[PDB]
Amino acid sequence: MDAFEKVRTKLYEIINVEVKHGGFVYYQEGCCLVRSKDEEADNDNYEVLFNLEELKLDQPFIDCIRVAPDEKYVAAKIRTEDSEASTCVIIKLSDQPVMEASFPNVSSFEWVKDEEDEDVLFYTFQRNLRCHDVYRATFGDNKRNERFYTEKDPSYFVFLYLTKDSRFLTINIMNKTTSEVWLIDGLSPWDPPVLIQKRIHGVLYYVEHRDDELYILTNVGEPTEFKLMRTAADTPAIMNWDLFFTMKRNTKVIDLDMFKDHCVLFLKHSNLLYVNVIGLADDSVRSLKLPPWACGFIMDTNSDPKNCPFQLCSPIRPPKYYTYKFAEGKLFEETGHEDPITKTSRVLRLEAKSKDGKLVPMTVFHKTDSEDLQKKPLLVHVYGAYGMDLKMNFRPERRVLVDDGWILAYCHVRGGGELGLQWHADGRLTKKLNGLADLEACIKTLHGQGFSQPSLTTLTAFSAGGVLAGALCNSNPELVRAVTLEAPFLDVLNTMMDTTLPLTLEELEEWGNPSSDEKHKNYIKRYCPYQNIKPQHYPSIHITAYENDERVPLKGIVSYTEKLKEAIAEHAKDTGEGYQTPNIILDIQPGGNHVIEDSHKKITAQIKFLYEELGLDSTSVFED
Repeated sequence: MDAFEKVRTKLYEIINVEVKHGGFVYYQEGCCLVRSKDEEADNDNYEVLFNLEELKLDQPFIDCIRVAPDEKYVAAKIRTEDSEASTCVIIKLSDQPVMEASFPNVSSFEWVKDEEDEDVLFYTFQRNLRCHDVYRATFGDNKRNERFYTEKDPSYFVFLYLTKDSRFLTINIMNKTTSEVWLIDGLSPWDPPVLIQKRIHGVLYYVEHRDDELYILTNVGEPTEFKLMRTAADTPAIMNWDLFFTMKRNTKVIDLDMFKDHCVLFLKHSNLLYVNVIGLADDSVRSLKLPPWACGFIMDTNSDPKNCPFQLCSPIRPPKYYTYKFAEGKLFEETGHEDPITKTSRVLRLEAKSKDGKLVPMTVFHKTDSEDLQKKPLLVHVYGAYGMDLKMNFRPERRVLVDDGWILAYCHVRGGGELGLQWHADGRLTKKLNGLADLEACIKTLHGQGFSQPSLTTLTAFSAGGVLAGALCNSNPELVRAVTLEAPFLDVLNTMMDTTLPLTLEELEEWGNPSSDEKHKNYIKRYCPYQNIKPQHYPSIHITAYENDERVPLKGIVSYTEKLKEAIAEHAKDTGEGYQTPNIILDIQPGGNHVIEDSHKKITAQIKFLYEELGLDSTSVFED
């Protein structure tokens, strides 16, 4: 399971942390862990549990909260900004909440309802970035900790997960391609763990339990195909797994909600998304009727044993709440609370014809009442690397564009994982030219199909997406008028061969090692924007660069801006007489973005830059 909801959550702007357990809602209200009633009376009525200063950290916030079944203790992950370490703090919930422990560097942790009626904490951390340990901490008779597992492979992550029925605690040793799951008896955690199946290189599997039967999500036999399997808890060996549900090729399992008698499975195939309820005992398999305007889920990894809440969203419509009303027959729209985004939107799944003849899916969607004769500005998105899908979350800075007539395009080029591993195998450093072979063809297919013209075509990118952005500026700059870049990545070769002190763990497997390979010099020099900067006419650029960033060198892009200005000046000096030099802006912003306001006002700086290079008046009336 590649981008699974439990995997990606343990794999821009801050997110809230709000765990509801036992009639109380745990969160921080001013760097101070509190607990309020199930439905808050006032925004000020809450019980103070732990103040975050008592750790002497800089800008600490809650990462996740896990509550003991007895509620006698609460574990919280304290993680700060502009740092790398964290701390899992444990507070005793008595008539005077006090801290009794604080373990650092803890990745994941879960509580275990113990047969001896004692809250048992399981947690995991790395010893000198070398390998993971799993301990057991109790706080009643002060049994201290107990290492009972030690994964010895540094290349393997280790995360804990509790089955919804709390029957088993899964110790999940994981790799990008290989996994291995152990089981802790939820009815006696002190028993040694049980290995389900020794890892098999290439075989991923994730284990959920229901009623004495282990339901196992795996791609055994074929990595491109995922599938659900069952086995008895007494016989969990791989030779005892029977197929139970078959998924299409290259589907993306993005969540699995196990229930007392069925199993809900949230999937994504191509750009289409599906959810279907699978009967455990019976053969019930019904695929729910999804609305066409939806382009992505918003999952909440907390659910009751008889209802399946989920949430649909697109880059234009705010998230809409849903639930498989289990005992009934699935409700949807909460009350009548709905936005008329659908009244005029045009969510269109389209395909592009790349130069090497492969269908490239791209999602375009705009107002339908917009008269057809005129053409409105087009803003396309791209990433096409790391196997990541292009994010379809709701962005308020995009609704205001479509409301003003804009045309939005989401180009899911190769390098991403929309069409599976096959899509990600292509568009990597050895074949990144395919990423351009799709991004260029996507824009051309839009123009050929009469959507917008290069005078009104723009694009935005982000970090790794800036590679295909700057390359297109040196490949075919006649297709774009303006470009906005957010912490972009331009001189890939002058960052990698210049191996002063870059960690570069996964970047080698994505962008090949150029400092010790000839083939990893020729091909990377073909598309690296810094190496194909030729003095020509360019689109306008607005870079909202962050000074404090380790994935993006400030030198690597500040040097790109000046070299870009020297290149256009040489092209200017050649034909400097009405050439109209493009405006190139670099808005250096210090530190990671602290509040929602600064990022949402750099939004305004990006939108105003686009409306300047096109001159489309100004419609910036909106909330935040």
